[PDB]
Amino acid sequence: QLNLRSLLVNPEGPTLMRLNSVQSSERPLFLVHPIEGSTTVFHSLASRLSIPTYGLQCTRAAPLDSIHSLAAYYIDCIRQVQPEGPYRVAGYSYGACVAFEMCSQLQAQQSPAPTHNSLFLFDGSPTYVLAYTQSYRAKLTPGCEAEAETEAICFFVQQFTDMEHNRVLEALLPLKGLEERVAAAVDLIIKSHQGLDRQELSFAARSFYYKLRAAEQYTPKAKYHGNVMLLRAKTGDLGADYNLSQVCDGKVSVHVIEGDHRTLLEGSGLESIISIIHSSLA
Ligand SMILES: CCN(CC)S(=O)(=O)c1ccc(-c2csc(Cc3ccccc3F)n2)cc1
Repeated sequence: QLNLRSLLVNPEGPTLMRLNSVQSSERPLFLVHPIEGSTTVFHSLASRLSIPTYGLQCTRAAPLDSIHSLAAYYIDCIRQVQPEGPYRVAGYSYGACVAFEMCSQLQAQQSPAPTHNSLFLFDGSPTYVLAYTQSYRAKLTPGCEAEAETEAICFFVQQFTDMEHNRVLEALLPLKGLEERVAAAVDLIIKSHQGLDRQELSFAARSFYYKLRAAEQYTPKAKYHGNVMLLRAKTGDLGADYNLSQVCDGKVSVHVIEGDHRTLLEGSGLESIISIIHSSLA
C-alpha cells in the first residue's frame, strides 16, 4: 500500500501531539495509536471533532516491557497538558488494550472515589489483541522463541513489500537472534523502498516484536468500574462486547459501525463515530 510513513513513527518524535487546532477550555480527547505506533489513522476524526484532540504515538521514549509500563508513561505525558482528571481516552485496535489500562490506572489512583473518565474503544479490547497474538502463536512450534521472532518480523516486512510469506520466513528463520532478523528485514524493505530511513525502520521492526510480546502477556489486575463504549466494525468469533464484560463491572455500551477494521474511522463509519463522540461527551 501507499503512505508508508503512516507505518513509521519518528523515533525522536514527541509522545503527545496536537491533531487539531480547536482552542477552548473543554477537556481534550487523547487517542492511542494502533500497533504501528503512529496517529495517522486519527487525522480525519481529529479534523472533525469540536474538542481539542491529541494523539499518543510510540517513540524510543516508550517502555514496552509491559502494557502496564506503556500506560503509566502515556498518563505522565497527558498530565503535561491536563494535570487533573476527569480524562477522555480512546484507543484503536492494539491501542484499545493500551487505553483500557490507562483508565484502570487512573481509577486505582483515585480509589474508591468514582472517576467520570470516558473510555472509547475503536474495534478492539484487551481480548481482541490477545485473540490475534494467540492465533499467530498457535501455528508455530511451542517454546521456540526464534520462530515467534521470525513470525512477527515476517508480518512487519509484508506490510512494506509484496514478498510471499514463505520466502521471507526462509530468510529470517535460520538467523542467530532478533537484531539479525531486524537487520535482514530493513535490507529487504530498503530494496523495495530505497529512500526510507534505516533507523526509523530498525526501530519499527524491533518495537513491533516487543509490542506483540507486551500484548500477549497483558491481563488487567482487577475489573474496570468505569463505563466503557465499544465501536466495533459491522464487517469483522470473539463475542458482541469483544469480552469486555469479563474485564469491566460497569456499563459496557456496544455500537456497530459501518465498514471493517481498517475503514471504520473513515467515510460512513466516521460520520457515526463523530456523532456518537459529540453526543457522548455529555
Ligand atoms: C488487534 C489485532 N491487530 C491486527 C490489526 S494487532 O493488534 O495490531 C496484531 C496482533 C498480533 C499480530 C501478530 C503477528 S505474529 C504474532 C504472534 C507473536 C506474538 C508475540 C511475539 C511474536 C509473535 F510472532 N502476532 C499482528 C497484529
